[PDB]
Amino acid sequence: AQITGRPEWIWLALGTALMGLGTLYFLVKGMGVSDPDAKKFYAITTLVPAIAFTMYLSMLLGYGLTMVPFGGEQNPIYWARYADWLFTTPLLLLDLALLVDADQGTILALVGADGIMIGTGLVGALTKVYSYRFVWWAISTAAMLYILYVLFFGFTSKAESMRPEVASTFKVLRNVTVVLWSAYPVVWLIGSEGAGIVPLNIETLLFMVLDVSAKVGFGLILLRSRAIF
Amino acid sequence: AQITGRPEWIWLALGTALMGLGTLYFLVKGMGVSDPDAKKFYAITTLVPAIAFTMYLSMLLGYGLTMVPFGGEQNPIYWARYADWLFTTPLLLLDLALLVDADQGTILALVGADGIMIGTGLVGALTKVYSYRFVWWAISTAAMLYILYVLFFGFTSKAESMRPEVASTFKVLRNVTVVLWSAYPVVWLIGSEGAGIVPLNIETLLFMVLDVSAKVGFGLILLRSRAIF
Amino acid sequence: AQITGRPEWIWLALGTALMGLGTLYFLVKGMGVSDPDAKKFYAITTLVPAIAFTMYLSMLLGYGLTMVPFGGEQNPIYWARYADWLFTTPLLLLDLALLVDADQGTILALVGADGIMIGTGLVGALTKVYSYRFVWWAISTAAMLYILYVLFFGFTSKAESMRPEVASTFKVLRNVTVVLWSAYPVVWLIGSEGAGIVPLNIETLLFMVLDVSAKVGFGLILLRSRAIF
Ligand SMILES: CC(C)CCC[C@@H](C)CCC[C@@H](C)CCC[C@@H](C)CCOC[C@@H](COP(=O)(O)O)OCC[C@H](C)CCC[C@H](C)CCC[C@H](C)CCCC(C)C
Ligand SMILES: CC(C)CCC[C@@H](C)CCC[C@@H](C)CCC[C@@H](C)CCOC[C@@H](COP(=O)(O)O)OCC[C@H](C)CCC[C@H](C)CCC[C@H](C)CCCC(C)C
Ligand SMILES: CC(C)CCC[C@@H](C)CCC[C@@H](C)CCC[C@@H](C)CCOC[C@@H](COP(=O)(O)O)OCC[C@H](C)CCC[C@H](C)CCC[C@H](C)CCCC(C)C
Ligand SMILES: *C/C=C(C)/C=C/C=C(C)/C=C/C1=C(C)CCCC1(C)C
Ligand SMILES: *C/C=C(C)/C=C/C=C(C)/C=C/C1=C(C)CCCC1(C)C
Ligand SMILES: *C/C=C(C)/C=C/C=C(C)/C=C/C1=C(C)CCCC1(C)C
Repeated sequence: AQITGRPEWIWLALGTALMGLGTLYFLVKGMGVSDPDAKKFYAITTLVPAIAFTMYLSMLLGYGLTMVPFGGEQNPIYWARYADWLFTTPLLLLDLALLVDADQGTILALVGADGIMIGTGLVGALTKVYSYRFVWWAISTAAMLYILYVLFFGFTSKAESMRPEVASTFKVLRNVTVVLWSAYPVVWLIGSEGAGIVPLNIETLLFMVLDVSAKVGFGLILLRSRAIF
Repeated sequence: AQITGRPEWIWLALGTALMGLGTLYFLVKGMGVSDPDAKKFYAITTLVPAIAFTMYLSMLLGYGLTMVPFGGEQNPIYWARYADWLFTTPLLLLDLALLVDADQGTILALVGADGIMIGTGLVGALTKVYSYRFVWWAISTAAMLYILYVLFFGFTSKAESMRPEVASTFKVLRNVTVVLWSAYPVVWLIGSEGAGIVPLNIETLLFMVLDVSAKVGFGLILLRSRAIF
Repeated sequence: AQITGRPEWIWLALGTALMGLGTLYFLVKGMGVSDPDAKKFYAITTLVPAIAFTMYLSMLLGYGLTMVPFGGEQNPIYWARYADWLFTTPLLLLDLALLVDADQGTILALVGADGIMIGTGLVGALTKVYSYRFVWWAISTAAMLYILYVLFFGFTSKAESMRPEVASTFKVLRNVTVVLWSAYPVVWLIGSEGAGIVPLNIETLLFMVLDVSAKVGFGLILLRSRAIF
């Protein structure tokens, strides 16, 4: 890995403030909302960064960090990420499903594929045998591919049969999640959890940009449109 | 903290019997119920103490206790509480939401705010740095405040547009949960998990009275009325 | 217990392939399905073995094994089972509930009774005091009995008021789960997690036959009928 339990601190601390202020913004905003549908969109979307803040704080305060022996060392693995992402990604996926109006069957498949992507990714992070950490990465990425597939050629189709304001916001969000989401298995692979090419200092800066984007950025695009009505 | 892994035993054992008999009572009672709505109320309400019993038993049998180093010692932290409360409090919140007929958006916000209250409280209990245990307590209590706010000025409003039998049972329950619930962060703060003013022996007696009340007491008020129909 | 962290490997590895190919089969099959109801059945049913594969792999790769001191030794406890079963059994129970069209109250009772059966079984597996491991087993089995009761004299009744194709597939599935499910507490009791009569080598072969049957076998009976429409 890339030994780091203090230099990344600034990024952990900044991600804490951003997620923290991101929650605050969505909070002091859905406040007016009377429409039960928009009400659901603000609920899901506000909860995403709210969970992100607590876990980002845990990593900053040191709780979210653990040490796992693999290779020929003891590696600094921030597990709070998996704790965050486990509820955050299925919540993000529900916004997309509600927006486009997906079947209860597909929403269950997606949440299921997602829980598996995060749990499997968690087992990979905590696995002591260097070689095996890549098997789980393979299985985790495979599930993401399954998820990004229906989001693309599946939700897109169900979108075009909705009001244009809705068809387009989804278009924008769809692109943002498919692009952002696929960066995690890459950062993970080259980062301190896989082939230690990139230092934890950097891995943490990357995850931060992606997180704030995948949640607050995403939330902004959504919450600031009439598609949620 | 307040070193204790045997004197509180009587309270752990009594809370076990009470939760145990509380489940039994609700069990041999919803037995007749044919109304699918009352059927849901008995389901949720019976599951609350049923979960409470197992966790109370774990603490009595010693499993639910762990030791966390903070201050200048090794402190006896009963973590089973957080394991219990994590499912129990959202279940309790669903009874109130069903009774008053809340929006899927607000129920999601509440369960979300609640999961955060318990998890955050759990991180606070397990945190080794004395100072930080209070940050999480602050964040956990803040979420409770958010929860007790909608239960009060939110559910109350939605209650008044229901049959009077319903409007009033909620009134009673609302008061019981807002009053009881806000005692936990106080007991926690002065107890062995925070400023060790109160001994674990006592902290455990308090949590017991509050638990049995917040669940069996609460359940009795609810299940023994026609509001569940 | 029955010391084993390598001879059972072949069964762990075989259960991995079977669950793996079982998922694959259901995958390249619900592919056509346009009916949102059948769509839900394929979702739930495919997710069951998909989760089973990951956990079976964890046990094979060594991650799902831990050592618990009880009796006068350090016993090899495969905890991944409880991780698997926690989502898998409630999912299996939802197929039965959807098929027969159960009330939201009873589905909640069942999932609740089930979470308790697995968690309680998990506490029993991890408990260091030999004597106590049987208390949890008693509580876990009691919950299973509650579950198998409604599946039998409860769902059966609700089945007979459905299309005959549906009434019968449920009949078959009902029998398969009640029979298979009740074998787990027996295997557990005589296996390495309880009265070490049976060696881990064998306990693992038994759990494997039961798992593949309870999921892939079950799934086949269901997915290969028109009852899911
Ligand atoms: C720093 C931060 C990160 C700390 C973390 C705390 C955090 C864990 C708790 C917050 C939980 C949130 C993440 C949960 C998501 C909340 C969103 C879903 C809210 C969306 O809106 C849902 C509605 C539900 O009511 P209706 O059915 O009537 O429409 O909120 C009802 C709207 C209400 C009626 C209007 C007022 C709402 C405000 C926000 C609540 C009042 C604030 C409380 C009194 C706490 C005050 C703070 C303390 C310190 C005094
Ligand atoms: C000591 C205790 C704490 C041990 C803990 C065990 C515990 C974990 C398991 C219990 C799980 C419960 C907490 C789950 C909540 C249960 C409540 C929701 C029940 C509410 O009612 C729901 C209905 C569902 O059926 P319908 O759709 O037809 O209406 O129950 C159907 C009603 C049925 C049809 C009538 C009979 C119901 C009884 C209660 C079930 C029979 C009991 C079993 C045969 C076990 C017997 C005991 C063994 C030792 C012989
Ligand atoms: C070896 C294995 C065990 C690795 C484990 C990975 C695993 C964790 C991920 C799989 C998750 C699954 C368990 C989740 C269950 C999936 C089932 C519910 C699918 C049932 O069907 C649901 C529909 C939803 O779309 P509609 O609403 O339009 O009907 O699937 C939509 C049908 C789509 C539109 C048709 C094509 C579906 C295929 C299966 C998806 C394409 C495959 C991806 C491109 C990944 C390709 C593999 C990589 C290596 C190239
Ligand atoms: C707010 C957080 C978001 C949107 C996070 C998304 C995270 C992922 C898509 C993670 C994917 C992973 C893999 C595909 C394999 C390796 C491990 C993970 C967990 C990093
Ligand atoms: C049956 C159990 C009930 C109703 C429990 C309710 C528990 C709480 C409201 C706990 C609140 C907490 C805080 C507000 C902060 C400190 C930590 C907790 C978890 C004790
Ligand atoms: C796919 C897996 C299935 C269908 C598993 C079912 C498992 C059980 C019914 C387990 C039951 C247990 C008890 C009744 C008590 C002892 C512990 C358990 C968890 C083995």
